[PDB]
Amino acid sequence: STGSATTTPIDSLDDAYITPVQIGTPAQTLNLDFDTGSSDLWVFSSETTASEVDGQTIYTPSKSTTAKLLSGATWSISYGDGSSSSGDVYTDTVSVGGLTVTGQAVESAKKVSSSFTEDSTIDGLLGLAFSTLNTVSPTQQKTFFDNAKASLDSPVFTADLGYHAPGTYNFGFIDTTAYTGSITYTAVSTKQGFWEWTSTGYAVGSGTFKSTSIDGIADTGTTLLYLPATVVSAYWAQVSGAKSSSSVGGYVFPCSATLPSFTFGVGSARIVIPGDYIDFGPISTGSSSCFGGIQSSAGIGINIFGDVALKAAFVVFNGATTPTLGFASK
Repeated sequence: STGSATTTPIDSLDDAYITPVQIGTPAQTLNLDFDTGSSDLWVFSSETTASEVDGQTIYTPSKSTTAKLLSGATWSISYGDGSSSSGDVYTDTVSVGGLTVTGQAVESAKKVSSSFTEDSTIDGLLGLAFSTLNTVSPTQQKTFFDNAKASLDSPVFTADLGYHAPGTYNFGFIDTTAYTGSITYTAVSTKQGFWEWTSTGYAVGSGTFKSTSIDGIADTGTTLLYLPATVVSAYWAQVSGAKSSSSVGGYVFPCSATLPSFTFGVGSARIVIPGDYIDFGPISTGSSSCFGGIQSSAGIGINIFGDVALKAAFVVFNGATTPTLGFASK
């Protein structure tokens, strides 16, 4: 089997991407944030505290003939941005782009933090990291990809995120028309439950490439590119007037600037992030100070290849017995 679904930016900055997902019988379609940095599929629901729901589409398990309470199971998650959610669990039929999993754990939110309430466009998350990170207790549950894996033509999914445009998540096959050149594959460590890999270095603009190992995760659920402070400083030094602002919470730059590209290494191959991808616009409406798309990972504890990086590539998440990651230009 295979599946193929379009993923759409939630706003003009590509702050995140939503992908339609069918849950239950008859289908209830919710727009979920596919997140290769976590492993829970959770939704706004008929059980979510009413004051915490504001415009989202909810899953109502009582209206699904295939929904079954997973008795005794609860979940609770916190993300890197300080947001959180928790609730109980149903199993139900879940389909993405024509690919159907029966008995998928659908984690129903009873509580969500304000960040989620405030974002009307995201109805929940669909985790695509390794199932070892799944928070369901007392019986840990499998991700959608984990459940689908054995049935897939090939045990892979791909992320093809657009810049200010829709893109595609495919399951079970590699679309050879979707990228240029060849795909370069690189080793993955699953020891922390992430799609963790080592970049071979970087360049700033037309500068010379610096060979240096940068361990990080491929995370579709993080907006920006978070790299070591040395690397980030080297980038922003090439932008007149750019500075790290403690009050704003990162590097800002004059909105009148032209940003240089940023290149990262995948083995001997190179992925170029155009300068425009690194512009996240005025820090506040009408401001001439713009927020940067490359930020320091210091104090996160891990480097994160988020959407800024990933949308510059066609990315293969290879879930073979020994997982790997592939990157191609496009």
